[PDB]
Amino acid sequence: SGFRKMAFPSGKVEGCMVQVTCGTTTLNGLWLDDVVYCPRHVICTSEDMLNPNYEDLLIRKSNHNFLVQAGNVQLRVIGHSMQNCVLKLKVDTANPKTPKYKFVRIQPGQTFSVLACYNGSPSGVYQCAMRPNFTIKGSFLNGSCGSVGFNIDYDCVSFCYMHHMELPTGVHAGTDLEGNFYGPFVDRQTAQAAGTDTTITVNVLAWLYAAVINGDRWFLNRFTTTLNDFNLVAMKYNYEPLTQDHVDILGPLSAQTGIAVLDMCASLKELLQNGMNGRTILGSALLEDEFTPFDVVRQCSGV
Amino acid sequence: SGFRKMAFPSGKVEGCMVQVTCGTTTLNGLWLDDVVYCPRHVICTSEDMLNPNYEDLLIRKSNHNFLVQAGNVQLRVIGHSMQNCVLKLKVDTANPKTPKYKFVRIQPGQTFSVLACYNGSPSGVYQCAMRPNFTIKGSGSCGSVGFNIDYDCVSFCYMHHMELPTGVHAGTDLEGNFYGPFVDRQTAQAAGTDTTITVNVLAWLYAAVINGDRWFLNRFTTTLNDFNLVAMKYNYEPLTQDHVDILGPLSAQTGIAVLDMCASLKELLQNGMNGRTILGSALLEDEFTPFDVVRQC
Ligand SMILES: O=c1c(O)c(-c2cc(O)c(O)c(O)c2)oc2cc(O)ccc12
Ligand SMILES: O=c1c(O)c(-c2cc(O)c(O)c(O)c2)oc2cc(O)ccc12
Repeated sequence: SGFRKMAFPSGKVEGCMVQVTCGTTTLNGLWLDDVVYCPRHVICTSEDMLNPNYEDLLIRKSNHNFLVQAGNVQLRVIGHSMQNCVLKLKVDTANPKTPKYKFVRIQPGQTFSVLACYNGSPSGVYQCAMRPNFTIKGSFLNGSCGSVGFNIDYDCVSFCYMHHMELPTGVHAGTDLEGNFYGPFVDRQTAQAAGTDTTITVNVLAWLYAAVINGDRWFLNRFTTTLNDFNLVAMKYNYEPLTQDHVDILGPLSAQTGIAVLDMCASLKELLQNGMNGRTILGSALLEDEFTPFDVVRQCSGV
Repeated sequence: SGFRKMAFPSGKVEGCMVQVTCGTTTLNGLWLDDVVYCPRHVICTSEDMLNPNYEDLLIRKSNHNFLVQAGNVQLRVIGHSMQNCVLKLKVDTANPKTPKYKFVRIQPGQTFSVLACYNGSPSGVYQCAMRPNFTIKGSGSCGSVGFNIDYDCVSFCYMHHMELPTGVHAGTDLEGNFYGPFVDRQTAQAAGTDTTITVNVLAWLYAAVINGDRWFLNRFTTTLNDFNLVAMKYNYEPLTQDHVDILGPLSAQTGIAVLDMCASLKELLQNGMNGRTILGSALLEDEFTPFDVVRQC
């Protein structure tokens, strides 16, 4: 009963967080097996930030120029390598707390948990979505770079996000764990445009299904709609187009509530065109798009 | 920057969660030192739920009637005791993962993180407030615990026992005392009229200012009493001087008098937000304490 925006249990990731210092810059790194991963801008000074040449900057660094601390333990750096926008520090000790893990790149609209850390130490954990424009609206103070986002299958941690920077708009941008940025962003201190953001339609629909599961049925109409009529409305209201793939993954929720996806779309259409008139759904006067269909099913019997 | 409803890192609590089975009822337990804590209704059968006599029910149980499994291993129960509404199952093995910990009873309006578990295993973690009526709007789960973390010490403040017929959740501290007027019986039970946690809304408005959302601010002022008259009308907790005092550090960092923020909240209550949002929400948010805002900002 009830419905919460829940994050993954963070213990498997807490045991991987280390502190990485180079020059005067300190940030968070991810220690898995015998490799520590961190944003490459750890090698930049305040005078490099405008247009750094990372290859030239890295060439002036040696293994002993990187201090990696795991709790009260210094790790010995026995090698360094740059892969896209992340730095990989080879250390002489494998992490005894290495969970089973994968590196994954996620699609826009997918969700993950973020373990916000500061100089190697966890501060908190929260659940968020990769925006359609490849940014995230997180909580990252100065010193948070290197904090990672993740999902957990059962005992396996799929790392999907590493935080690099806050854009001038206040939203956050980062890479997968191979150093490839989500979206058009580069790790330089220049103004950079994020694309026009949209609402994740399939997530709103999943969350309306969650509302029905919890008794909030007031928004349900028996009006119906075609997929393409709905998408015309979605475009007007800056919602992501709804595809058959989205309809397919909403299947299990359609079955449980006995509500055809297109009937739920017609009810969402009414919400988009008429508003909520001061009523709420699952305690919100706004339409929530940070629950995937999987998240909703998962909360209804998880672990 | 940015502002999220963040939960505490849950690792120190994950290592304390075990599975407790008695009869045919299985639920979550908390394993600290050589004691496993769990709701006492684990000893009830489906025929006892309506009006159990827990002393009589426990008297018919022995140590071998409690199955405590920590991951892949059974723990040996070498004694049992009932303290108010929780069982303490003495075991022959101290939890090697016991964090530094305290048991704390919290006040209404204070916040904590919940590690929602099912039959001993974590499902997720979320941040919530103890409602003024002592219920919790949260999400096999009985025995999951709520907690705060100071630095390396876990203050356990909550254990989940039951869902009320309204769907809200109720539970105890770790000495087994219920928050609120509730009893661990399967009967209809009223929770009091809930109110909004005023001092938390004010803290969150400070967080909004810190993150750039200043649009609700005015130089219109108010007394503590003029404000509280408004607060009562909109089902808001009355604002005390203690509340004004703990909002001090936020007032000092932002340059906004507490009463100025109160007057700004007064206008929000009387006029609504008129379709505008604060920190991405169209409703006034009351699950951040002044401390929560300060530690996150
Ligand atoms: O937004 C940025 C940022 O937060 C940091 C950062 C993060 C940390 O955690 C640190 O410790 C630190 O020194 C710097 O570096 C950047 C470098 C760029 O080239 C562009 C943008 C950023
Ligand atoms: O709401 C209640 C509830 O959820 C459970 C419960 C929880 C679990 O996690 C279990 O595994 C389990 O068997 C039972 O027991 C109750 C017992 C009462 O006397 C009154 C209310 C509840």
